[PDB]
Amino acid sequence: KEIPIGKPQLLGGMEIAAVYLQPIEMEPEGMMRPAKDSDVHLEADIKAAKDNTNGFAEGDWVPYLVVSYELTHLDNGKVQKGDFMPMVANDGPHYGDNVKLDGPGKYKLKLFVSPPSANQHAHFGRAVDKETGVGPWFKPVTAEYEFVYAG
Amino acid sequence: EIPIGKPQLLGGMEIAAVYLQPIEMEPEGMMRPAKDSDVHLEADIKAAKDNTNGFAEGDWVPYLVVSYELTHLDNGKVQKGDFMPMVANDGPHYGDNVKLDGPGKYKLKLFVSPPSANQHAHFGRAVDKETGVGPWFKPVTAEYEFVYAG
Repeated sequence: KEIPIGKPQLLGGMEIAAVYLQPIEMEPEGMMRPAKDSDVHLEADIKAAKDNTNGFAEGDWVPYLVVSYELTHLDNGKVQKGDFMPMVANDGPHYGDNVKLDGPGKYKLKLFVSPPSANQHAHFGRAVDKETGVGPWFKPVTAEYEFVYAG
Repeated sequence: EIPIGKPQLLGGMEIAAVYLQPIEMEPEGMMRPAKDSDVHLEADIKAAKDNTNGFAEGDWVPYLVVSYELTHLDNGKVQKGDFMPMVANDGPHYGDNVKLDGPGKYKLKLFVSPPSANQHAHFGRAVDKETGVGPWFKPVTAEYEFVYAG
């Protein structure tokens, strides 16, 4: 099943956790690396925290985020980069990416999370009047997750 | 806020419509200014029970393509537009600020389509045997009527 990595972190009014699991076969296939050419599926689980100031109830998935990453193989310095895509699976939506790793050893996953105002595939608005408005979007946050990959 | 017509069970979702006063939004240039509008029109789209696209009952369904056609039935004036996804203090919704055509009876058609699933896709579907979900719903149309007081 899924392997949690690092520790969940409270940032920008959300709880940001990371896991990996087997590569996930995707439709359309061209959205991301094919599962058959990958080692793992990396996943960010991002939910609203209590007293989120952007209109999301505690435990809600936060959609339209821009989630990017740097994955470093600490044993030799190799860095691979990309974006997590939003997607739905049978346990709900998440942000993830199929990746080919660099062999067993110690890895550092660094996530960069920006609010929906930064999405350049899909515009997303925020109410700002007194009656229906919410607080300003969080400024971009980063979170790190270190783990040992076995194969 | 004033409910429009009745919620409808379509495509594995509950699709309701409401209007309220015009809303100020950021980025403001992406929606009709509140001062130039009569109402904010809102589509409330939530997953129903036993949803086949991975959503729990009551979840907001994101990344949909939602458009509308409004007809002032008194005089036949037709108006078309798109909703944009946005968040307000009661959560996310699909909305648009609209200038109407005066008091009277209106017909609202909501066109709800799934996320793109081709080379333009944002939002993917898992399809393997451990994590996969069913196919996206076929596009649906929901019809409502209401009387606008002015």
